[PDB]
Amino acid sequence: HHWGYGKHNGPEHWHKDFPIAKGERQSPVDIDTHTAKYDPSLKPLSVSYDQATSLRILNNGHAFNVEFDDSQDKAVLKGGPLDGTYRLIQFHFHWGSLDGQGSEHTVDKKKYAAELHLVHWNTKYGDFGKAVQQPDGLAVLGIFLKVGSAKPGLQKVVDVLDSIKTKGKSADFTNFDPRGLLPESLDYWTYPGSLTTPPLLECVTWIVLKEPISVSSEQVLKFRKLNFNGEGEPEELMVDNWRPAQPLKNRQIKASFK
Ligand SMILES: NS(=O)(=O)c1ccc(C(=O)CSc2ncccn2)cc1
Ligand SMILES: [Zn+2]
Repeated sequence: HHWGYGKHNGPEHWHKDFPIAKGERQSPVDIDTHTAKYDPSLKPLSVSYDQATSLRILNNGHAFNVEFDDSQDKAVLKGGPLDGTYRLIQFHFHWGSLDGQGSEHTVDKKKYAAELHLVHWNTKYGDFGKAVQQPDGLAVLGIFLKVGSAKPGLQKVVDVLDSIKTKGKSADFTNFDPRGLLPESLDYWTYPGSLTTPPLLECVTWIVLKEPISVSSEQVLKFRKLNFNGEGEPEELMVDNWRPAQPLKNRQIKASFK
């Protein structure tokens, strides 16, 4: 009886195995755009993905992860609200059973169809597992997806999904360029938060881009054909793998714009 996205083991249950679920800096949150403070001291975000080395894609039973070589300083995030350098380790998405829901963060209570998370760890901690034990260990770049035009840069991810349909499947996935998933503007909101799945650790500086990317209906339909179950188990479609907005508590969301 492990955690998941149901009935009986979904977000509303996670606190019993992971009591930090009711902590003081949990994510995601609703971004109330009127009460986010513009902060002129924030810097432009610096995304340097020109040497990124993707390796593999994995269905982990909750989502799929596209994983990167993070053994050298090759795909890094810095600037923005960050001190120091953060190295890309993986990206993944959260999405819905319908186009009207699927994002984790919301904007004035608006849900997007999905949300991409590019996960980076602070190099001052040497590796991901030590970084998640620190309050400034990770920086997660979150990007909303709406359904409209296709995203050509997403298609190579969509096409490999039938090879990793069920939990525990992986496939070679080299030469994937995550620059092809970025919108045109890097204007962002930022606040201190947490991983949005167990272990729910309070180690993340969240950076949420204002401008969503568009993906097609056919692209998001292929996400919804994945499965949470393993091969030879009854089919449980991988949909609605998002945690709802959590209490903001004693936190300020800052805007890099306006
Ligand atoms: N949804 S998210 O907040 O971007 C997010 C959520 C979970 C992760 C994980 O790596 C979970 S697995 C993991 N393994 C060891 C220590 C901490 N987490 C990474 C990013
Ligand atoms: Zn995530």
